[PDB]
Amino acid sequence: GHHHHHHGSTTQRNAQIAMGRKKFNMDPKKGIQFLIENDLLQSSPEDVAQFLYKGEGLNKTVIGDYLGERDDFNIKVLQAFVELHEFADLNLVQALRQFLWSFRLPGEAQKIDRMMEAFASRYCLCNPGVFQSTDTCYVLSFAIIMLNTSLHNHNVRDKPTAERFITMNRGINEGGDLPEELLRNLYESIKNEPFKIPEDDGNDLTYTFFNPDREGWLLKLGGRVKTWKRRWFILTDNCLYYFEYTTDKEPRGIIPLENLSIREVEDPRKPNCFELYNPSHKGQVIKACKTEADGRVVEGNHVVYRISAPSPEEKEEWMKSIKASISRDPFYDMLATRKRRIA
Ligand SMILES: O=P(O)(O)O[C@H]1[C@H](O)[C@@H](OP(=O)(O)O)[C@H](OP(=O)(O)O)[C@@H](OP(=O)(O)O)[C@H]1O
Repeated sequence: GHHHHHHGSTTQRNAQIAMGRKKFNMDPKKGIQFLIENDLLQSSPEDVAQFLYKGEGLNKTVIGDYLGERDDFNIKVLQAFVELHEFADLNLVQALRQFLWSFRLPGEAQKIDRMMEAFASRYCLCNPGVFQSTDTCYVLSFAIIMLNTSLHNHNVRDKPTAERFITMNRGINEGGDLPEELLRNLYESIKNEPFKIPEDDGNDLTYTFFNPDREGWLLKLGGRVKTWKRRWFILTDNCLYYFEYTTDKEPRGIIPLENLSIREVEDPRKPNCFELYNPSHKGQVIKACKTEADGRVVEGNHVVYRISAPSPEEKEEWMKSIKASISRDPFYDMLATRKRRIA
């Protein structure tokens, strides 16, 4: 007696949906074009952003690849993508948890930078007055990511305390300090729960963001006067600093590593030696500054800096660290630059 509906066949539409997804996961530009041509997606940056944000059956690494691109359209998609995230009334860790669920960070430094700039800008708009600049937010985001790696990756031996995390971030708020309890809250959140990463392979940027800076006591040979001195070395931002005491703010000397190279060397008396030298200008004095006993700062007089380590293992470690510093890392450098514009 009762009438019944006419139900339409859904075979072809579901097939197109599935086809579009399959295509996207192999090539995001081509999948998006297929869906648009098949009237399953609208062509605006906002519409593409909603599609990626929902991400139904979409590979999150592929989403990140597409959003990071320099194309005018992709830049617009990215901004609309970040706008679909609500960061209001969330702290920076909580906002990062949310954002990092939606895609997987690409490998290329310029792509990461575009995405994290877009995130930081959005966070600051959602939470005005928390950070004095977008730069502050961006840098702290990477401090949080590095903390996640330090705490949760077993390859990092020395786990930072809350107090280390707080002091590491001194000056980040455009020259001033962020609230102690805010930094503590961020630290505690990460300590309690690592970033949960979708489709995690165990090699995500958030788990492998290591700190390459180093410190330690070594014995160094003098310039004009050939005496060996025990000095506290710090390697950071492609420069080798050395100090009389670990507690000094004023270094005994500063050796920019730009244009230098390092080689293992035999010494008649000291074991485990290496040398900094300028490979392009043989015999040339290395640009450096140091302090004299009278308190003057003067140019260094070294053609080479010969340095003795207490073990072959430590020599190897320092050489590796110094070589890595010289070859540089584009993203480390980009962070360095933002930190300089903060200060
Ligand atoms: O301490 P004495 O025996 O007087 O000898 C000093 C030290 O070796 C200095 O090392 P440090 O600065 O670590 O104390 C060195 O400066 P460098 O740091 O430039 O190697 C001086 O080189 P010259 O200034 O080039 O002579 C050298 O005269």
